[PDB]
Amino acid sequence: MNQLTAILKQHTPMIHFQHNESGATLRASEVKPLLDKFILTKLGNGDIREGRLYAKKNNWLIDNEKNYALNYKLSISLQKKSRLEYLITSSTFP
RNA sequence: AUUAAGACAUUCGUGAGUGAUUUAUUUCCAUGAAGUGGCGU
Repeated sequence: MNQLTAILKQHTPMIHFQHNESGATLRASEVKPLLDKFILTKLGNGDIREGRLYAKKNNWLIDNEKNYALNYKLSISLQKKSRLEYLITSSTFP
């Protein structure tokens, strides 16, 4: 298969700077680089360089010389648009 | 006065007719709006 369509659960609230949109959800700008780093670390059995050579051999890298990025497309969309919005501070107030 | 004399290689005639500088090509690739709390044991 060429597509992975995962449904994920929220356990603790996310602090979001672009909250003014009702479609605000997980930003793949954080997920994709960290997921690439994690995937390559697992590929090399704990070593990032070995995983990079692994992805280099299997042609999974966008670039084989410069960066850590893997070739796939990440999309995160809200199914139901209802949001529970929290105020987060350091002290307790009435 | 002599196998001599006389006679513009000249007249007319469009370098013209037909014809896309067009076809193909992602302004894209990488990238965390994030980090930290401090003060009177």
